[PDB]
Amino acid sequence: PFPGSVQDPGLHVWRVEKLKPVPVAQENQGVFFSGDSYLVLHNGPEEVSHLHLWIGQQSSRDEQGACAVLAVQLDDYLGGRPVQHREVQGNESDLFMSYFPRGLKYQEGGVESGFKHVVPNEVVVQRLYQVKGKKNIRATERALNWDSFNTGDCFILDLGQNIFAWCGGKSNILERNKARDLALAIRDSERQGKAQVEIVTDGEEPAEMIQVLGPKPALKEGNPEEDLTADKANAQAAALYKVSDATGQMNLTKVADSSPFALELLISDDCFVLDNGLCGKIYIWKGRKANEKERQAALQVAEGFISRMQYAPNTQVEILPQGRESPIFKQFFKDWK
Repeated sequence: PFPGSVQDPGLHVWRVEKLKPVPVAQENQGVFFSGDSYLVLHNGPEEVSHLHLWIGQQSSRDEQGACAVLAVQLDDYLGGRPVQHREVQGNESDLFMSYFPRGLKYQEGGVESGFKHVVPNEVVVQRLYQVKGKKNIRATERALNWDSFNTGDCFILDLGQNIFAWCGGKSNILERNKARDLALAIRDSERQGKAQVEIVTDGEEPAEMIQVLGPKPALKEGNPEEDLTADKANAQAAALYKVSDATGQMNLTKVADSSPFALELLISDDCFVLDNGLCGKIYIWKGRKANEKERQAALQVAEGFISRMQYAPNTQVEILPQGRESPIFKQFFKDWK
């Protein structure tokens, strides 16, 4: 029941937690929480071994009992060779004391070391929806990428505090209004507080709309290919997301949901999460000039993906720094490699 490598040379320290002897962090040794009891084992191998039972002053009697029991669990695993001593807090032994040069530090109450103030920072999810339905209206989430837009329809860009009803040139005044409504829906209905809605016309996009999508290209006419709303897309089901706090916020944006991804999507100042969780892996690409929070966050959304979509909880989350990308990972247009 012990970390096992106890025969190894030197001094070993463990804080009896519940009934489990936890190895005391090598740095932290010499500081004893008085509410607990400890097992400190000093053996100079080609010398004698000494198992010392340190008793916290604030340690309950029987919480000491358990430690005593752990002592023998140990002494036994070492064939009785060890010499055992019951060191009380504050009245230790010259030999025990000799284990700690610097000296001894006793703590009371307080929180375990490393205790942290855990704050759930908001993450703004930028979404793009494609409005459809002459009669009854229904908007479908699309990836925030110009490949998603066409001139015949209206789209809703929910970019956090700013929401846009972008309307293609060849779209109706009607679709424009449904779009306007759905957008108002979000702002208002969907948790009111502070969000400004703006109707945008094909060609006159605002600065934000470009900071997100990038310089506008030429867009696709109306409805091409011969399938219906039957298939998700055409081929597979892998999606690419971007994680960046560049705005002082932390935003997650689906930047692609197509088959061959464009390498241009991978920006060096961010982290991305290429979700292939459906058939196996969920990669995380760490761009050279990205920060820790972005890295830490990308991990968290890869987990949020496994939950949300119900992937085998034992799906592999592979991190890949930039340049050091795995060959499989290169699920991008050609030239990736």
